[PDB]
Amino acid sequence: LPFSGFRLQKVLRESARDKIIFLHGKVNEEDAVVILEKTPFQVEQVAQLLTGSPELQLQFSNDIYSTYHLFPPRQLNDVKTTVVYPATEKHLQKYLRQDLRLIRETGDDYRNITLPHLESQSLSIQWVYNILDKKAEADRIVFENPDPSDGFVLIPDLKWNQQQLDDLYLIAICHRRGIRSLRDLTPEHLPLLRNILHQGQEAILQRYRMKGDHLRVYLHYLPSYYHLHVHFTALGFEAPGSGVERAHLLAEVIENLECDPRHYQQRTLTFALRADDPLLKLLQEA
Amino acid sequence: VRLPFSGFRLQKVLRESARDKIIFLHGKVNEDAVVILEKTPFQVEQVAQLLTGSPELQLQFSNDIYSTYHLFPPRQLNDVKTTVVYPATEKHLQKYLRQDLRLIRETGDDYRNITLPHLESQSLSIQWVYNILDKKAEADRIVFENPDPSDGFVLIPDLKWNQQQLDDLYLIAICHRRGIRSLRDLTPEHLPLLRNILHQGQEAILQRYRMKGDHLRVYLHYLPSYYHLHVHFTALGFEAPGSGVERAHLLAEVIENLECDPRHYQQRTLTFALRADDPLLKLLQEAQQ
Ligand SMILES: Nc1nc(N)c2c(OCC3CCN(Cc4ccccc4F)CC3)cccc2n1
Repeated sequence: LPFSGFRLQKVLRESARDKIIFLHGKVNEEDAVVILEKTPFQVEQVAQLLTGSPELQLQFSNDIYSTYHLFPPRQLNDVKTTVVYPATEKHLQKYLRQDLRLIRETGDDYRNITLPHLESQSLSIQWVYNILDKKAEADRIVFENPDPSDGFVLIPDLKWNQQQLDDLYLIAICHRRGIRSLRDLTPEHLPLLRNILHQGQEAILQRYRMKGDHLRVYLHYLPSYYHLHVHFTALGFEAPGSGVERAHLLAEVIENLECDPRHYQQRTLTFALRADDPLLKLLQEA
Repeated sequence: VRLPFSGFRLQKVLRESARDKIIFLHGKVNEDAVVILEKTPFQVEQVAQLLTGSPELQLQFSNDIYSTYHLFPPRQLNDVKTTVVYPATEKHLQKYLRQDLRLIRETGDDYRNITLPHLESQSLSIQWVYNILDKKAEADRIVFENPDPSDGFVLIPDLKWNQQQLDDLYLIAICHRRGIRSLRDLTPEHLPLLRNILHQGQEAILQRYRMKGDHLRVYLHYLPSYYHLHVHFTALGFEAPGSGVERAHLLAEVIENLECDPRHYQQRTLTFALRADDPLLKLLQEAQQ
């Protein structure tokens, strides 16, 4: 660990459905957030285990049904662990359990209300520029188009432990700066968006043997961070923000802009916002 | 100590969720066993004390203030809930099976040339829908009705929603008008029907279950499970199957699509997933190569 002596302060969030926990702890006594998530199963190793001597412990039995506790060997026990240190107050609110509300943001709303709210915020995306500038994660890059205007870096997302294809998850981060979200897209960006889609899919084919009809390829709105990026996920993975209230398919985004240059300037977008988000109030009053 | 069979040989992964950390395995033994494995929730006290005391971490990568690891915790954190069905009837295998899907981008032309003729090659009875609409069956289940034959609908709960909690709220709106198979048939003629579903459907859920519209995901499926126009009202906190961008279409945006673009659902390419063994997939692929 990059610190010593974690002291619990608050379980920020806890999900039995996702088997994931978000903890705020004090260290070096400085705030840190530790995220722990049980990992996906490896089917061949589990099968191999079931045909041997697995450590089982019968909970109950009812004729054809029986429920056990299983304690696999060390290799099958991997827990996905993410540390954010030093953590800011942003991070402590961000990962907290809150209730979401749906909101329909018109094209006027965006430029008059949402954009000025975003522009009033001082956001950190140094991790994004570290990837682009080859300061971090240089040799994790699966593909890069180095053109400053229409180029991008395709790289595994932090969520993905990379140990199985079932939850395959890569992000494409564009080299061009100042494109914050889906709202900023015009026909100017068609060649970049097309590069991401078609070059992103070929790289994933060549690297992972995953065909394009196996990929759900989308952007988030609202995004979690404001530097345009596209998510490449296995269709069988119920991936983060893949619901219709957040995910916008790249193929569709390209075609929307081809039919109507002002699409993402003019059209109402629908998305979820946290109850304690000041943006939610500002949109509700306008 | 031991399982009730020998030689567990994997036949098929019936189901897997990477998000839920669950796998349903079909194995031959010795003769059909289903082993269902689910990783368990975290116990906070065990994590908290592990993290103060000599944890076995291994770095995946770091960047700035972020770092990810592989943690191999001690025994108490490693419990995997393991359910065995043995023997497994075909009914078991079929209820745990979801075939893997493939994406297809159907053009307006593909729908006319390929998908619609395939649909008309099949006979699928929707009589159960008409029996609800005509009040011969499930009249006691209807929560709201606009009885108008052109612009009206029926609001009925999902059959898996017991109405014991608002968390998994799920109702369905079925229109009185017949002949609207799917999204592909929608025109500005149906806008009064569609605004009634959205606005009256939301108002009736507010009044009955005390849930506001900004708590509701209101959407159509394409492809639909049955070809008589219907809409899903779910709680936002309920990420129910079918609400993925690749199947779901928000009713609000469908209304507005047709408001500024009359022939959208006849002209535009729609994206959906088909089961790998679905003969409609084959046709569409062959017609696109
Ligand atoms: N390749 C790669 N990919 C990433 N996504 C990286 C990274 O991401 C930071 C976080 C920022 C927040 N989220 C999503 C999120 C999850 C829970 C709660 C709120 C959220 F916004 C996305 C991941 C941070 C640092 C390095 C990263 N490297």
